[PDB]
Amino acid sequence: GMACVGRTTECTIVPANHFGPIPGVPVGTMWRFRVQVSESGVHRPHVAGIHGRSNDGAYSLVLAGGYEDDVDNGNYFTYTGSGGRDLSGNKRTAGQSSDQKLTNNNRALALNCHSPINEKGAEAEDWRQGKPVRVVRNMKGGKHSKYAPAEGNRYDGIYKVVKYWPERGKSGFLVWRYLLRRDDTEPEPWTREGKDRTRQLGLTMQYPE
DNA sequence: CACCGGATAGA
DNA sequence: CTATCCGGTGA
Repeated sequence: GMACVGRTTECTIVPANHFGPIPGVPVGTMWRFRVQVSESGVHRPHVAGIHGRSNDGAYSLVLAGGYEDDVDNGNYFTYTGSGGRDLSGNKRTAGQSSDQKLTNNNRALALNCHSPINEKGAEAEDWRQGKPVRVVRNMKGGKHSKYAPAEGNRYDGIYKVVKYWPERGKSGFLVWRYLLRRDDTEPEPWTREGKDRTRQLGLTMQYPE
């Protein structure tokens, strides 16, 4: 029975709208379930792929399979916006049935790219100067990405939005697409250096209390 | 494999 | 107060 559980605690360490790493939660951290990832402060939303405010930016996101148009390339990846979906019947997921829009989190994520928001898409010159995004990789990502962890969720660090643009997805409907490049001072956790570090810090899968 | 709570933002 | 939702089940 994790399908309906809520949080026990919460991150206060830093606020809901903190951009960047949660201090002393290092790259390689593991959580069995999404609720634990919320409690860490690394990705507050329970279910949603993106955490963001549409007038400020996106703080984090999760690569979980979920969306056929995501492409995961490790040190970079193309992420899909949310929405364009009929969730009637109190559903949480479905295949695309309408065009996505530059609103809400899709818009939030756009704001992270170092370039004025633009309805047709934009790219950053100094991408590194755009706002940071904490990236979490989940195991359901592994049907198609070889970077996804075997089990649960993993903090892989800060990436940044190099570019964003709209185009039709596999479904035929418009999707918002986001190129993210890693900008983190610490090794990727699927790397030997990262695996040593994970071990060297005693990181282990965090299961529910 | 139909559909539940809960966490958040935005109105 | 209401809409959204890359989860996670019991079966």
